[PDB]
Amino acid sequence: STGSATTTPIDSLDDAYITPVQIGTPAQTLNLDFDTGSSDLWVFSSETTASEVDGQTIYTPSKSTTAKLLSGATWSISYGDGSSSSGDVYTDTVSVGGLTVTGQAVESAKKVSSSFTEDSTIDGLLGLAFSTLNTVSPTQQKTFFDNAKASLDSPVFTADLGYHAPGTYNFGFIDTTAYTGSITYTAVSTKQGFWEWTSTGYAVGSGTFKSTSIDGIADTGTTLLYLPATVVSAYWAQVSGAKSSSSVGGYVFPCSATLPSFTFGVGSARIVIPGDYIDFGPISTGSSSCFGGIQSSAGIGINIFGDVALKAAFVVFNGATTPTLGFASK
Repeated sequence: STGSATTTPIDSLDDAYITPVQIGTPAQTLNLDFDTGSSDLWVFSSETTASEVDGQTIYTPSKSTTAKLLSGATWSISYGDGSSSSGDVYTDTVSVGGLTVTGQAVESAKKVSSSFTEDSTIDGLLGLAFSTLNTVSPTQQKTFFDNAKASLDSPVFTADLGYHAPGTYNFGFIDTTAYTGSITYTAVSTKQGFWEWTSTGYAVGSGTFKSTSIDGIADTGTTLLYLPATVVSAYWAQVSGAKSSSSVGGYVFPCSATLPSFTFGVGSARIVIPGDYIDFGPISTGSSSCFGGIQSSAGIGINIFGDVALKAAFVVFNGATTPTLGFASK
């Protein structure tokens, strides 16, 4: 089997991407944030505290003939940005782009933090990291991908995120029309539960490539590119007037700037992030200070190849017995 679903930016900055997902019988379609940095599929629901719901579409398990309470199971998750959610668990039929999993754990939110409430466009998350990170207790649950894997034509999924445009998540096949040149594959460590890999270095604009190992995660659920302070300083030093602002929470730059590109290495291959991808616009409405899309990972504890980086590539998440990651230009 295979699946193919379009993923769409939630706003004009590509702050996140939403993908329609069918849950239950008859189908209830919710727009979920596919997150290769976490491993819980959770939804706004009929159980979510009413004051914490503001415009989201909810899953109502009582209206699904295939929903079953997973008795005694609870979940609770905290994300890198400080947001969180928690609740109880149902199993139900879940379909993505024509690919169906029966018995998928659907984690129903009883509580969500303010950032989730405030984002009316995101109805929940669909985790695509390794199932060892799943938070369901006392019986840990599998991700949608882990459940689907044995049925897939090939044990892979691909992320093809757009810059200010829709893109695609495919399950079970590699669309050879969706990228240019060849795919370069690189080793993955699953030790921390992430799609963790080592970039071979970077360049700023038309500058020389610096060969240096950068361990990080491929994370579709993180907006920006978070890299070591040395790398990030080298980048922003090439932008007149750019500075790190503790009051704003990272690097800002004059909105009048033309940003240089940023290149990262994948083995001997190179992925180029155009300068425009690194512009996250005014820090507040009408400001002439703009927020940068490359930020320091210092104090996160891990480097994160988030959407800024991934959307410059066609990315293969290879879930074979020895997992790997592939990157191609597009």
